[PDB]
Amino acid sequence: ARSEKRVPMTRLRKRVAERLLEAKNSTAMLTTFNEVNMKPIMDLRKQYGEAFEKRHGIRLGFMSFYVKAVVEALKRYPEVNASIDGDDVVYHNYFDVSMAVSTPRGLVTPVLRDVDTLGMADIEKKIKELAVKGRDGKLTVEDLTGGNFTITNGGVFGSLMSTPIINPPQSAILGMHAIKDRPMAVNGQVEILPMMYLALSYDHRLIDGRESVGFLVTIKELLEDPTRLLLDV
Amino acid sequence: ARSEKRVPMTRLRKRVAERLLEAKNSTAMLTTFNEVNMKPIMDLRKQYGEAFEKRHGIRLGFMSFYVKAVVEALKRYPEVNASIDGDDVVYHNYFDVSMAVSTPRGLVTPVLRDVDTLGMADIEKKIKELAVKGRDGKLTVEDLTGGNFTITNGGVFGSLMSTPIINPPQSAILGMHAIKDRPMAVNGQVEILPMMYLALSYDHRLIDGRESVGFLVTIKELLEDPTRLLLDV
Amino acid sequence: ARSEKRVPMTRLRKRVAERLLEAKNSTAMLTTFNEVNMKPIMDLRKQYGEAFEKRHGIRLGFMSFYVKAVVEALKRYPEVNASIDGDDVVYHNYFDVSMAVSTPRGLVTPVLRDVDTLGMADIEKKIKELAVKGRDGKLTVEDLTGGNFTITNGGVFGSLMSTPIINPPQSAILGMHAIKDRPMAVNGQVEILPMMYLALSYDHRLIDGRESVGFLVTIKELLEDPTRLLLDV
Amino acid sequence: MHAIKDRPMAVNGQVEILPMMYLALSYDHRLIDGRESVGFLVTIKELLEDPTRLLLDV
Ligand code: NA
Ligand code: NA
Ligand code: NA
Repeated sequence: ARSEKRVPMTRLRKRVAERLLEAKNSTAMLTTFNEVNMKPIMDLRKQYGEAFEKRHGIRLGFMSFYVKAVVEALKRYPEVNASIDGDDVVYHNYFDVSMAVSTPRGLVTPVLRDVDTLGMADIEKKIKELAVKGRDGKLTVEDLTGGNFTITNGGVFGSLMSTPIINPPQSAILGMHAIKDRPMAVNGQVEILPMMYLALSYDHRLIDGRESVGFLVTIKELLEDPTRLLLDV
Repeated sequence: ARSEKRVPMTRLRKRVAERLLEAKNSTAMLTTFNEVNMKPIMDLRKQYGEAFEKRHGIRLGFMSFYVKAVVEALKRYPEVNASIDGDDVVYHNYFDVSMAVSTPRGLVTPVLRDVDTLGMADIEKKIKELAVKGRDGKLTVEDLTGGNFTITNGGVFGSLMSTPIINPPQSAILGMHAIKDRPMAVNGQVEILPMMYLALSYDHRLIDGRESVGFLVTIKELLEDPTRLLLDV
Repeated sequence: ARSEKRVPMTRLRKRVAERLLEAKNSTAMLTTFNEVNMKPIMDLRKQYGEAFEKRHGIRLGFMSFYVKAVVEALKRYPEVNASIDGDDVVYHNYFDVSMAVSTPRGLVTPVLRDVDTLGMADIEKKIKELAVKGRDGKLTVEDLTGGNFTITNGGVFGSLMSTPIINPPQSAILGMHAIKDRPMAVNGQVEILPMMYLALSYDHRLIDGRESVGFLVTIKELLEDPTRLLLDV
Repeated sequence: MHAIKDRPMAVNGQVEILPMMYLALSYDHRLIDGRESVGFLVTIKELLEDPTRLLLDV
């Protein structure tokens, strides 16, 4: 023991903290995990990265693949793309995806609207536009309100695996993690692959085991072979 | 935005959702993990599978090994085979084990009664009889009521690892997962084994760290060498 | 089913159970994971173990390394070394570290005071002195009250990974686990190392993703090369 | 302290090259005897060959 410096909570971190609590206490939040081999997507960026930027005037990142994979998973599992509004269950026939962006002063989740209708290049541009506004802090309340599902990337900080927190009134959240070289079994041979752990936190009131697991398996399948988005399999 | 189809929840899904919430909020649910090498059990099924079905008229699955291992663990750790009834702690001197079966309409959990008194062949017969009733939907209220402990298998859906949800008034739940070929250290050499992650979610009000961890270690020990059930070690 | 043996809870375990609930329901508890190579620390114990005990009259364990690493991480991330008092955030300018000790009568968490001021030998002596008092049950109310952060070691019981529970009014808890030989990627070659999973459960009201992840990465960095504690890098 | 020079050294019965420096301690033999002077300089050698010994204090 020694001394104590009390610092009061600002209007924001007071209501952010009240809302994370009311989220945790109002939902039956559970987390299902999976792993994904990133070499396929890393190879696409290594091969077509130059040609992609020349054609579209924006660099090909990972986030466009994650969004494209989440939208297809939201189509196959419409129970995950829903809210609970008191006594009603609201199924959304559109794909608005909340996406956590870093600002030095707090962390915000702006919304990408009608992502089902955007190309890979268009997605990466809308993320840069929202990410510039976040870093500068010029983000509208139009930009922050709504969203059916959140993607968070704690991998920028080197986290192996974690339990992400649901952003109500949303039902689920997908947590991206660090890409780490790990020995894997490949056709009965021990081969090193760049592996990432995926976490899906989901509300067990609305989403049962089969849907939560199957949703996250869908995302794993479409990240390990982006070509499956075209075939739809 | 586009359109949304809201459909109100009946007395059922309204109060099932309120009861999953009051369960989650009224217990101190935590999850401890472990891994198990399935090659020993996979080898027993490959070797004695034909001879077992001929003799008993029922196929040798994994679930008989899991039940046999859970019952022995419930005997060694009686704190896990208990409920909390308000101000009382109810220790059960019998082994009724809830067991999740896959049904087209969600997932249902019939109860196996006095499993301590059943042979491997008897267990596999009672599970097939309850699994047929689940798939057909001919499951009695006698069949669903009660149970001291739940075994859930999200591995049927290809989940790597997850936090299963306790089914009150029960204290704990064991989550089985996908069996995945993974490189393992065996006598200082890298050998590929079929590995499964085990998850035990437990009520920290009744079950402390030592009991929860030790219970799940017991199940790992008895699945990696089923011959330990006979020796009792 | 057969019979059931009902045992009442005294105010003993009645108010512990009520307080685990008010802890869980008053905090937004999340858990971030990481892994650490213990070979460096295991090699130091194998090399200097004899010479250390001769010089200080106390055996060199792992817990001195974990405490030394936690204190340095608490300095780099002061938001983790804090409590929430209603509308205030209380920053502590001292390092009192709660440390879970296993006793036949439940589990107790005595406090190590001003650990920032203790050498490796002093730490190991204070842990043995508090561990003897726990096993004997001669532990003071001075010894149990307070603490800014908890370290728990469920690895003594062979747990692979788990979600530790926050010890209010503290913000976070670090969970140590079993050391298991696992194949690891080292300069693109598969080498077997003695690996342990780390779990940090944290209150998301006060601790955001960047701090929680970065705190646990700091502990991993200082356990994989204890010589970084001296250099402070 | 002196120059660091690559020199062949005996290491677990194998000749391996290490970057070696000679240490000199000049001491007043009125106040410091052989055992203390030698033991002082051995301590410095031990703590420079493994700086992690400063943390453990061994
Ligand atoms: Na794979
Ligand atoms: Na194993
Ligand atoms: Na490592």
